[PDB]
Amino acid sequence: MKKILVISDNYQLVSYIKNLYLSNEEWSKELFIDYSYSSINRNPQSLIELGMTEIDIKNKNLNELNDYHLIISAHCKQIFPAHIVNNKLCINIHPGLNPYNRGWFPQVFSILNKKPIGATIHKMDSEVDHGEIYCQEEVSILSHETSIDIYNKVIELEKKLIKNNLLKIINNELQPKLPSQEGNYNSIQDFNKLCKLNLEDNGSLREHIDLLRALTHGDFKNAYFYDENNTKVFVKIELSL
Amino acid sequence: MKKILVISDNYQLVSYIKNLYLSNEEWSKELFIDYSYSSINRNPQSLIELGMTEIDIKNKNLNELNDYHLIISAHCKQIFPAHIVNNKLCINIHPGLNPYNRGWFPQVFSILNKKPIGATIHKMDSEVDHGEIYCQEEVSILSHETSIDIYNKVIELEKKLIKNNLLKIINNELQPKLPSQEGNYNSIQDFNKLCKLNLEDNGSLREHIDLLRALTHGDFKNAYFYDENNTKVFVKIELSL
Ligand SMILES: Cc1cn([C@H]2C[C@H](O)[C@@H](COP(=O)(O)OP(=O)(O)O[C@H]3O[C@H](C)[C@@H](N)[C@H](O)[C@H]3O)O2)c(=O)[nH]c1=O
Ligand SMILES: Cc1cn([C@H]2C[C@H](O)[C@@H](COP(=O)(O)OP(=O)(O)O[C@H]3O[C@H](C)[C@@H](N)[C@H](O)[C@H]3O)O2)c(=O)[nH]c1=O
Ligand SMILES: Nc1nc2c(c(=O)[nH]1)N[C@H](CNc1ccc(C(=O)N[C@@H](CCC(=O)O)C(=O)O)cc1)CN2
Ligand SMILES: Nc1nc2c(c(=O)[nH]1)N[C@H](CNc1ccc(C(=O)N[C@@H](CCC(=O)O)C(=O)O)cc1)CN2
Ligand SMILES: [Cl-]
Repeated sequence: MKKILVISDNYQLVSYIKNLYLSNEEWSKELFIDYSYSSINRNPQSLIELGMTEIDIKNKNLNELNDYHLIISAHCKQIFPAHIVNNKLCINIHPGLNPYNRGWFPQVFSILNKKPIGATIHKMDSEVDHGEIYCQEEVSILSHETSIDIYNKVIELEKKLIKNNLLKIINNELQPKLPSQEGNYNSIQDFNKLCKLNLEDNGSLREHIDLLRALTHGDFKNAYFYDENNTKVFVKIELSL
Repeated sequence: MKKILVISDNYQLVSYIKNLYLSNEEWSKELFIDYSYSSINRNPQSLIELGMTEIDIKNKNLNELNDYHLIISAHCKQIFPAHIVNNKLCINIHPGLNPYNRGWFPQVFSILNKKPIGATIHKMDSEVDHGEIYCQEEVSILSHETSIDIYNKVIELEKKLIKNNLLKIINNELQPKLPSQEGNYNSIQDFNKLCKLNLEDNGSLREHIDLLRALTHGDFKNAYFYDENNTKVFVKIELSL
């Protein structure tokens, strides 16, 4: 048997992994799996409801990780320090098509800059969303779709990748390969610049609809303007066939 | 006593007028009120439920209307023929500030063109939304508001104008005044042109957000574009404090 550590702050992916273990005898006869959410998760209830434990991977002593054959990050909210990724096999499930729009909310950037979007399972190195790729697949962006629409496709794709590839990766059956290039990276500040709308901006209606749809994601409060009295107004769009 | 005919295709206004009658001794003691919806109303069920009768005022024979002291239009879907307005006292309750943005959906156009918006009770002549004005009041348009937001304010003000003035008009206690200018009439085709978005249109973000809020009104399917594959996509905006 092997011990496996999954660090996730996404209910859907951890639930999915849990369900694969309970329904697949190869998993349950071979693997022990601990699951933890990150200490910086501000709302972890739904994860605590599944019996997960908190972990702070930035302060976790290397020593306490010796048993683990490997570590999986499924939408972990923390950057793994260099010392962790360089001394333990760490594998990340990322909601973007590396190396395009690495970093924050890839589908928001892809709606705007037209680079590929998708899902990627990859080895972690000390950089973000950077290490060698085990599998990935693209998804499309249609004219009517917002962030949340594409994000939902990506999650479904991540589930597919996990189902078809995760056990092979754990069993050293799958061999990864360098990304074709360095790619591009988008930060939280970049997302924040986009959210601060400029009512004076000159552009096509197309460009403005695309900005609003990239920034439309459920109840998240993203895009805003200030009006002539300095009242803050958030803005989202709805597109329907 | 006086016989009054009310032609309305608007559940709220007709219901309000019926409520004032039921609640105000000055009304029940002085008035008999007949109520009809237009023969062209495609979904009159809610009005039929009030026991209202169908009328086609474009075909109605004038001799059949002799008993009426006056006729009130309250969001009537038909243009009254010259013969009717020139031989019966006809009064319209209009959800715009005449003479600005007369005709269709005044508040849509005011969001776009910044002309005043409001409600008006006026005498009907053979032109639309054009006769002498008994009373009217402006409402304002706030940065976060859509068509439906402003429309709701108009309807409320329509109630206040009725409550305060409609009996005075009926009893010849309030004399109307010419509109300040000829003004501008928007047609249905004008509305439909605005709905056909041009994705290549160049404008400020302001401009584009204003066009989309002018066209956002609950579940009506108004603004659309065609994508690359000629799929029709409807667009609404949400603005929120
Ligand atoms: C927080 C936030 C999120 N979103 C949208 C865009 C995101 O793609 C989507 C999901 O975000 P989420 O953070 O709630 O859920 P996850 O996609 O599970 O994100 C998690 O793993 C990611 C790979 C890390 N970068 C995140 O920090 C971490 O929270 O929601 C917004 O549109 N605005 C926001 O403020
Ligand atoms: C039909 C339609 C309406 N709307 C919005 C804008 C309108 O101000 C609002 C309500 O219009 P309505 O037709 O449902 O309801 P009312 O405001 O009662 O309008 C009625 O009296 C008016 C004086 C006439 N011009 C209309 O034909 C007649 O239906 O809803 C749209 O945004 N799109 C639409 O296609
Ligand atoms: N090692 C390493 N750690 C990783 C990944 C990796 O492939 N390599 N992949 C996943 C990436 N998830 C993220 C990426 C960035 C942040 C993040 O929170 N960035 C902060 C600050 C971090 C910093 O720069 O120090 C910011 O943008 O301000 C959080 C989770 C999880 N951790
Ligand atoms: N007499 C006359 N009739 C009226 C009003 C008026 O103050 N004067 N006031 C109300 C106006 N209601 C309308 C206005 C326009 C239409 C309409 O159907 N317009 C068409 C036709 C336009 C036209 O022929 O002028 C269009 O936009 O293309 C229907 C109900 C009720 N009827
Ligand atoms: Cl004039």
